[PDB]
Amino acid sequence: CGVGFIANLRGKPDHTLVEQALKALGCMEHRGGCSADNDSGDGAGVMTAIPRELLAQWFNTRNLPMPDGDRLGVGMVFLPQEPSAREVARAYVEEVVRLEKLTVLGWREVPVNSDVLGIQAKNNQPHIEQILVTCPEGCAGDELDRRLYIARSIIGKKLAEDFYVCSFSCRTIVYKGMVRSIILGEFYLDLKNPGYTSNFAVYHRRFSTNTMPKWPLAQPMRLLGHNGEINTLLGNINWMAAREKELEVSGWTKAELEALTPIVNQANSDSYNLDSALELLVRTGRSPLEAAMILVPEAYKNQPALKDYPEISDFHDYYSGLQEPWDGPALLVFSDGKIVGAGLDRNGLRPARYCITKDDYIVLGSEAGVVDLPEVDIVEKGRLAPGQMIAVDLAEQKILKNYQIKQQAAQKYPYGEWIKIQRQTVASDSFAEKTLFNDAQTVLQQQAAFGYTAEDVEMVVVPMASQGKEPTFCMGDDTPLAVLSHKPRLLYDYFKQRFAQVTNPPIDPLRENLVMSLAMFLGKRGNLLEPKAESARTIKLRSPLVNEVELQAIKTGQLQVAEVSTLYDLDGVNSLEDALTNLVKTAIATVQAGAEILVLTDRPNGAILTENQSFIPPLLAVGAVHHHLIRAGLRLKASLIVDTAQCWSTHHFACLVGYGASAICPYLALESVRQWWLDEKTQKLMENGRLDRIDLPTALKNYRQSVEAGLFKILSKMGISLLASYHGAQIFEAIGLGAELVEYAFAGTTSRVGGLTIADVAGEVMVFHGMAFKKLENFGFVNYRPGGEYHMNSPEMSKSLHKAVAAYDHYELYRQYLKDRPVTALRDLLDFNADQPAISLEEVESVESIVKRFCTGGMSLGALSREAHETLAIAMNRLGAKSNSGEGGEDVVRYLTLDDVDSEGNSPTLPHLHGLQNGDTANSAIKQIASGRFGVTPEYLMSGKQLEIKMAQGAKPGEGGQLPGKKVSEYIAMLRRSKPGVTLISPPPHHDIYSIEDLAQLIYDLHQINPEAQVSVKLVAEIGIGTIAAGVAKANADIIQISGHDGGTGASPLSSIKHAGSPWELGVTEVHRVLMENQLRDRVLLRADGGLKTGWDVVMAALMGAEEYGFGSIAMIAEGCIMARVCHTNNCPVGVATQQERLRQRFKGVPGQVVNFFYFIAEEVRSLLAHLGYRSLDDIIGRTDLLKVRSDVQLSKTQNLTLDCLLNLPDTKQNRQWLNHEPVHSNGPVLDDDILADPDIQEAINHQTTATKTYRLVNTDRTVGTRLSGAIAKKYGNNGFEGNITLNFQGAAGQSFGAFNLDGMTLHLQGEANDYVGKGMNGGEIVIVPHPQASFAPEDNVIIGNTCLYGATGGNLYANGRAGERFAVRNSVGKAVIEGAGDHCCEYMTGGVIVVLGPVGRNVGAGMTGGLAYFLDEVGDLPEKINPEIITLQRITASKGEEQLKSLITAHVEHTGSPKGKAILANWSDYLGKFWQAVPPSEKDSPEANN
Ligand SMILES: Cc1cc2nc3c(=O)[nH]c(=O)nc-3n(C[C@H](O)[C@H](O)[C@H](O)COP(=O)(O)O)c2cc1C
Ligand SMILES: O=C(O)CCC(=O)C(=O)O
Ligand code: F3S
Repeated sequence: CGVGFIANLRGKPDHTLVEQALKALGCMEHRGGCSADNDSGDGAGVMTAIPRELLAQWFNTRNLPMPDGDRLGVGMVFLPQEPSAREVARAYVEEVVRLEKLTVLGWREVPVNSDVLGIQAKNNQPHIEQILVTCPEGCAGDELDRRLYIARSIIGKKLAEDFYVCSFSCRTIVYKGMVRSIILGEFYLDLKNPGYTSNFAVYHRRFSTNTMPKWPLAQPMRLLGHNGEINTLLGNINWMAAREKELEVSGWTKAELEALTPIVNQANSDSYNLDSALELLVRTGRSPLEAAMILVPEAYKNQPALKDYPEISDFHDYYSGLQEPWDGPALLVFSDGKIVGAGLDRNGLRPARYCITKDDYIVLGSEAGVVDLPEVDIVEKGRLAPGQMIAVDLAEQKILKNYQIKQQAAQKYPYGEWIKIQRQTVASDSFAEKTLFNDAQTVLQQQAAFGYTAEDVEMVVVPMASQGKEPTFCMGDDTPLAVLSHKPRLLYDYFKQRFAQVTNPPIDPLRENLVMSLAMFLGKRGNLLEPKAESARTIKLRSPLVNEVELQAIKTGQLQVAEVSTLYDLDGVNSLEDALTNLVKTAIATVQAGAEILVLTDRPNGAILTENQSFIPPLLAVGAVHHHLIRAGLRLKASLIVDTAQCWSTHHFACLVGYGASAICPYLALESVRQWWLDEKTQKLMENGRLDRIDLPTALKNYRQSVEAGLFKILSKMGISLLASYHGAQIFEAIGLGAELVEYAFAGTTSRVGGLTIADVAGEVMVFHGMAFKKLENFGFVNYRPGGEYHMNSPEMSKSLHKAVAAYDHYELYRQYLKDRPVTALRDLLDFNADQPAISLEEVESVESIVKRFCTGGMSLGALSREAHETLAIAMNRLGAKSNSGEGGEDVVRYLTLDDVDSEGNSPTLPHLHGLQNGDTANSAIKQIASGRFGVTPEYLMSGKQLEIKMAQGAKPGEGGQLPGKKVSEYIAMLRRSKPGVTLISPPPHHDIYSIEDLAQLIYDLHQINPEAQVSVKLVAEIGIGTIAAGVAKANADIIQISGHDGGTGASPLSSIKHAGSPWELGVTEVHRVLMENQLRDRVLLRADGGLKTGWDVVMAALMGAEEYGFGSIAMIAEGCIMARVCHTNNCPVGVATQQERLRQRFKGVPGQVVNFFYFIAEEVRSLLAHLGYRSLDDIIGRTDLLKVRSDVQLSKTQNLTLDCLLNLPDTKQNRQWLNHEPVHSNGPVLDDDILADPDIQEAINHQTTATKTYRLVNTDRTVGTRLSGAIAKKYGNNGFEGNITLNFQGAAGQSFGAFNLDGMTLHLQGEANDYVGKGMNGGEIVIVPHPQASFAPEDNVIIGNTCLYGATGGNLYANGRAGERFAVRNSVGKAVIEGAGDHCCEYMTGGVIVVLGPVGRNVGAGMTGGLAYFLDEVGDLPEKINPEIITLQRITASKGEEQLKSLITAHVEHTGSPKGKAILANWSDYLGKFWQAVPPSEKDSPEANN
């Protein structure tokens, strides 16, 4: 979406501002989407003041007196088209208006031109009228809008696509519709009426994830226009709804508040709910600014900018206890008709740029280019940094800046005094060291009974306590889903973590930890509407993990505490179900008796579980009491603490909090740590072979630190900062839980496959009871064991495949390893139901044809040896299929076809490979673009047939790629332009992609540089992918990859491998269905991966809607992988997943073997087609009617699954045209096409001549220069061009100006630019300066946006002005001089040189591992703004450093004329001492940092 506002402070209200708003909307068209007719819009709208001059004509025609402005209520209403229905609706509106004691003056038919609408919107269009209203008692202004708000809320009980009030106010009105931006004013005649005047406008252009427009869903809403995505919505809704029955404020009756009723509803969009909640806050006595501060609070902790504003910190300190953030990316633009303003989310994940004139005229929007004001009278160009706001007081004619706004709200009450007196904090650095139990026999028995398994303590708890981090592992989750397993599992294992992809970004829990918090508040939640001292009475925790000391301190504390047992007797009468019934009833009664904290314990009275008792699993207990308290209207009366033996992993703590726990005492987990440390084997080891750097207090501290780190990780996967927001929210998908159970304890969680009843979960806990009543059982779970859990991959299976394939049987032995499998994946429950007789094999399409659909897929050159990586590429190219350069870039030597193969199959070009032939090429057909951008060079991008944007992989979907430092050889460091020994943890998000429109921008950038390459987007299966994928299709992607939770990895957290991501069957099927239903299916080819091994797997994936098939782990096995599962270790025995030269030499593996593998699978596909009676894969894709449930399958834990999710797909027997795709989608006409068509430019490219051209630019001119870069790179590579092209531009540049710039290209821009300037720049020069007529001091003003130089591998940028956040984010070799920046300057920088001649925001140098930066700090507060994890700050001492800085500023002055640079150079000696130099420990001994 695009959004913004314009305000005329000092001039008379006019039509010009309205025209400007419509033009601004037009400049934001690329930020919105269109319906299936490619004509109707997802939404465009404007909010303005009431057009009094226009409405006067209506009063005149009627000979009616017109009331004063603050006395005339106007309702803009969408009504039914059908006349009889329209009159029932009208009568209802009038009826409620009368009930508010208001008078209906009449109705105005709104003049429209329906013939400009797209066909779907035209079909959809409501009948649009305005109701005119007054108060005969004389109410006006605030009170009138209050009564209209009440009226709106009552009328809104009958919401329909057909019956909706857009606005009802005496100050504001909204004109909106399902239109493209330039259509809005052609549809509403009022908007082009010169009599329409307004002192402000809020405009919005919508991007939706569907193709079926509904008019009420355009924006603005009543108060707010919203760009972003709420990532905690289910939680935010649940908490707010729980407030509804108890609402109380001065100035309001109980009955009026009751009329507002459902403030929030999960049926409605995030935007609708936010508008509603925010208006409730406004209309009960806050400004919209204060409302937004409470609902979407700043990350106020560790904010140096708040040093002189203690009251602002106090405000948030207070509200932190009352209201969790409605988190996720957001630019909010809103108006009262009194104030108009804007604010960002805590992380500033949407852009907001603004402009102020000499007359205090102000323009703010998603992009800077957007209103043409005389450049000469602009007095400031600014932006909103994270959490910031800006506003206008219309009556006062005043612009209000960030901290002025917040201080005024904060000073209303003595928030801090209240906290001082009322709040209790519980925290303890010490643990209890005395053991709970004395017999290790007791400890072991309790462990067994509560579900601890040998690997649980050995592979999970012990590493957490001994290392202080959760464990890393490798390869995929090879095992049956918990519901399909014959092994006992925990209720936790049925819940998969949800995560962010495309529609909102993950955040970085390490680099941007400063923005996150695990703090929690215990006790009753106060009145949100009426601030009082009482509401600060709480117990604050710094962490949800409460140790024995902290638990006792809580039990004492100032709040009423009650213990509630989760145990019950096994008396042959009690069941888990009535124990649950009793639990819930007890909890309610206990809360009714005044308990403010409930401790749900499986150790009541401090007594141990016996053989005569069982327990309610803590996740079941907490979920049940959480939801039943909600149902009882008691949820805000108390907090829940889980005191449980069944909690030890990172995933456990997250599930517990996600479903209602404020805090957890994991008493058996702590006891497990104690007993491990106090084990003579451990004590004896420490005397030599384990780190005895660990006394008991350190082991315990390490354990807790591991859990806390793991919680930050899980939150960040979804982009969530505060545990308080995660607490209500239910950021999971359940797999294998029945509807009845889900409704009882996990209401609102999707669980698409049915499954477990309450009785089934009890049966499962009883398996562990029977094991408990010498050592814990080791099940198969992490690594294959002879009698353990089944793994799809194992060494023996692997060895028979490799020998079958090297032979030219071994394959039949391999084939039966697979068929003897227990049920493992969802597809295992299905079988074929043919609708046609079998045909003969000779009729079926050839193996050569089928193999074209196969992809090997992106395994990085760091994770794999070049031997294993290149071998795959040669094999896929021989096949006419595709391989993928995962996220480590690619060696340029591979771009060329092999010429020099001898008769033994060896090539001097790639001498480490074997079994080659002269036609061969190791070029990866698919080139990957991942968040780290390591590969990412113009030549690299031109070498791809296809380009893949990797949003997530199945093994670790919330997170970035991971390459252990030991595997970063000099070779890898060269490819990646990073530092040899250094661990690469890639950013979780693309800093390029914080929304669907930002993804559309990256796809545009890729189509720009390489218009012939298809662009794919790699997603991971989870509920919500369908919606996401519809967006991706609207964003002009050519392909969508769906990856299963299943897939391999060279290194990932073990928790992520086991707990995050869903089956591909669910993903492929959901995406296929959603695309077909939106009529978007023809727009994209669908590819699938995750545990694909076999022709049968391929046929199953085909039936579910996949057209292409990816293979990772299995392809590695074909090359000799023996499933050692030490990939993350660098010790691969077989030279596949290692960089060690001497292990690489062991690599046997020839392209011919993997060729043979794929022919085997394709032959299997042919036998299956013949059986089904079809000639071709093309005939069966999406034919889910050929699937049936297998009758020979009986599940261990439950009766059956529900598989409608897989079977109920749209009919595809007859309608198959969606299989026909356009070769590659176009960007449409682009300025670079005109540049490239110019004969002088063609001459400069082809003859390497000098050329210069000059052009006017506007914000809709995106990615300029980039198509020319691609053309040069295609011909000359990155460094071959000897020509010289200078392009001069004037105006406001759109997104991605100078992306992928190369040597020989000079881009000059006079004006300003939007985000991503020089994205992936490789060479040349970009120079950005203000207009000559600009009067402001350039160094004090924004000229460039966010994420500039992202992943740059070379080049120089000179900008005479300030940048936004993440300047030089992941810079590898770019150089730049700028005059100031927002937050996170140089964030993942590994090289190059950055000079900032002005103030910078906080979090400087987070993850900066190489390169140098120089910061001019004339204030003296820079040391407070550094991220101290890696870089050191020092004054310039080395003469080489001084000369490097001086040369760059001298260049900056020559290019720019920078007045600031000139002043520095004129007084060099005075300014030198005010610079700080940022030095990572790779640069400590460089001459420019040392000596
Ligand atoms: C060794 C290894 C390294 C991988 N590295 C990447 C990476 O560079 N980028 C990426 O998108 N996926 C990466 N993945 C995931 C694969 O692209 C693919 O999605 C996965 O292997 C498919 O599942 P499968 O192994 O069961 O066939 C890697 C997988 C493994 C096996
Ligand atoms: O090589 C990289 O940087 C990422 C690869 C990765 O995370 C994986 O092996 O799954
Ligand atoms: S599992 Fe990994 S360590 Fe080697 S043998 Fe296979 S690549």
